[PDB]
Amino acid sequence: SQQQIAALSESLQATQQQLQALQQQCYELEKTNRLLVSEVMTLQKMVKAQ
Amino acid sequence: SQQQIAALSESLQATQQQLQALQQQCYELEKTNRLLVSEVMTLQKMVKAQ
Amino acid sequence: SQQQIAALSESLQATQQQLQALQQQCYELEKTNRLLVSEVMTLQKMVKAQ
Amino acid sequence: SQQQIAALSESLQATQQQLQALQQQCYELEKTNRLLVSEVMTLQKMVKAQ
Repeated sequence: SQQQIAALSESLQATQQQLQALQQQCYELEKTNRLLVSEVMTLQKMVKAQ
Repeated sequence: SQQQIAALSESLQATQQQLQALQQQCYELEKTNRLLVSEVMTLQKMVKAQ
Repeated sequence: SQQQIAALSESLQATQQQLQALQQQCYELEKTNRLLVSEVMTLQKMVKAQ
Repeated sequence: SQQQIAALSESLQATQQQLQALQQQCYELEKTNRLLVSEVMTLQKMVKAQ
């Protein structure tokens, strides 16, 4: 049983650690993208105002 | 069987690799969009001077 | 034990939920950025008319 | 053994199906983002040219 179930458990833990790093990276993308949207929409208002 | 457990563990390693590729995609998109924010800030400056 | 295997299976269900949340984040970002393309095309039209 | 190993296998298959849908969704984001970058950089050239 436990040879393979312990290595499988370890594999799942590693997968979960990778998932957390993916979550964190894509969160940074979302945060940057918010800024991009704001600055593009400001640029739109600026061009409209002239 | 132990063979079945081993197959599952190996399965999870490929999953980890695919998570890593997604993490790299979020990384690249974040850097691209952060640079684009800078371009848009330069665009705002250009428009204001005109 | 069977308990150990069950714990791993339940573990994978939470993983699926976290993958779904990432999928939703990519979905939202794609829609936002596709709309932003449209805004930028309108910006190009504004600038060309000026 | 196989009660729990079969449900764990099924759980992993479901997780993999979700991973594929995540990959596909984030690919669409990347494709849209390419267009956004191009159109912002065109807008930059247009503003520079006037």
